[PDB]
Amino acid sequence: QSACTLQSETHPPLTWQKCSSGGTCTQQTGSVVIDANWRWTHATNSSTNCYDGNTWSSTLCPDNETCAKNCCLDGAAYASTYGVTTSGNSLSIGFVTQSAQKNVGARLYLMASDTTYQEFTLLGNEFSFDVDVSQLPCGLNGALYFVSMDADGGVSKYPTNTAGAKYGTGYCDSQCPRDLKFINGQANVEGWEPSSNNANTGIGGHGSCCSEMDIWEANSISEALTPHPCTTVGQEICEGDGCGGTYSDNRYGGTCDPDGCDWNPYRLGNTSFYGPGSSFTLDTTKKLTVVTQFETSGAINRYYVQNGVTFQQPNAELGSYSGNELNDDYCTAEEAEFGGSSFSDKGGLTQFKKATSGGMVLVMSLWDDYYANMLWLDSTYPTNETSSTPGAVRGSCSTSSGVPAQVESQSPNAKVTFSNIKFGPIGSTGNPSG
Ligand SMILES: OC[C@H]1O[C@@H](O[C@H]2[C@H](O)[C@@H](O)[C@H](O)O[C@@H]2CO)[C@H](O)[C@@H](O)[C@@H]1O
Ligand SMILES: *[C@@H]1O[C@H](CO)[C@@H](O)[C@H](O)[C@H]1NC(C)=O
Ligand SMILES: *[C@@H]1O[C@H](CO)[C@@H](O)[C@H](O)[C@H]1NC(C)=O
Ligand SMILES: [Sm+3]
Ligand SMILES: [Sm+3]
Ligand SMILES: [Sm+3]
Ligand SMILES: [Sm+3]
Ligand SMILES: [Sm+3]
Repeated sequence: QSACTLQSETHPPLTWQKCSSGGTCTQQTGSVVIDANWRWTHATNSSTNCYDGNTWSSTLCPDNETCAKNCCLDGAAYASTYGVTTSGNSLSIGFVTQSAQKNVGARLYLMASDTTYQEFTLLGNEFSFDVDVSQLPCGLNGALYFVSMDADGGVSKYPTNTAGAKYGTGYCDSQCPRDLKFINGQANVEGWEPSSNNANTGIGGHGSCCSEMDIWEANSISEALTPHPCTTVGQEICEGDGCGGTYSDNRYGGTCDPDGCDWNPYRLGNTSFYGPGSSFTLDTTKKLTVVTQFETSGAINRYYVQNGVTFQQPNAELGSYSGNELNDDYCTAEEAEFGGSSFSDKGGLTQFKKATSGGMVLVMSLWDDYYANMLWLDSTYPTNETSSTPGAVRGSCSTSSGVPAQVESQSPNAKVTFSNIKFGPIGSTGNPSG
């Protein structure tokens, strides 16, 4: 696609900190951009939509190449249309925002400049942030994660995409998502089928795969930390049922691991660590700090801070594994106790190091789950298992929570607020800011 300026594109600002082993932290100026899919797509020369509800214009947009020549992405009104505001080092994202239409959720990327995403090399370093999940009920997911996207959004490889990172192009993740309207400089109309349960989406014939590190998927009830390796580390288009991922016949038939090796403390047996109120170690009615370290072995360490007290990730006994680090040993024990081989099939933590040792782009989003209602995160899943099944129970939510029309209409003011991002060498992010 190309870019149109009927609505100007101005990225909300957001400050973060770059920390140093020398004891100091230095303020960086970034901005956030919304993903291209949320944007208005219309004709280059006019105002006729190329896309509406969940179908494409037969006239403007009869194939993938032509439709890219005829269509463009416009600017976005972050606050009034998409419920996205920033203030200082803080970013809020609202759930349902009513304007001319009803917008649900947002996915945003941190930017280095007007035209380029900020690339973070995770391996050897740590990422810290603060989050308020108090306004996230059952069924929602305020996510902060990284993906192996190209810094320029695809522009230098696919010259039919002149819009680029400024308009949020280039997304990929380990689900090899096929709901994207534009992939690799072309549209995704060759093959489209509308969603039945969703007025606004559908599934195209192409998907966009890459490595994904889910630092934080959470609401007020449950949280999880999950790396997802792929056989090909960075962004890469896939075709149809062979994409794999959530909406293909065989979830496991693609290049990426859609399950991951997740660590959810409640799932592992600690039902009093994370939750609403002061009967939980971490009280999700209040702001908390989350620190994540990418050890050079490929292991991942986690600790939290709330109201000045530091808590390490809780210990887990899981098969033969005992500890509190997401390593090799834990991943292997998880497969053996909870089932699965997707994670080690696609290379395990070793293959995941190739992602973390190159650049990854920071993503922050809020979403609801048209496929499984977020039950995999905060409830019993699958829905007909009971706690005598290992790892079935992931949170205390009811088995009928999370249906998207339900929560869209009963908690439209849900919001997530992320703030105070700090990034630098291991052990540096507890340094004072400045
Ligand atoms: O694809 C939806 C969701 O699935 C998550 O993997 C689940 C998986 O759905 C289920 O088969 C298994 O029993 O539990 C895992 C781990 O929670 C995946 O982790 C999510 O990222 C994905 O969004
Ligand atoms: C859960 O976590 C806390 C904090 O680590 C710990 O003191 C407590 O014993 C844990 N409970 C269980 C049942 O593992
Ligand atoms: C839940 O239903 C699934 C259906 O696939 C079945 O395999 C599983 O054994 C059931 N578990 C219980 C405890 O009924
Ligand atoms: Sm391919
Ligand atoms: Sm360690
Ligand atoms: Sm080992
Ligand atoms: Sm066992
Ligand atoms: Sm195997």
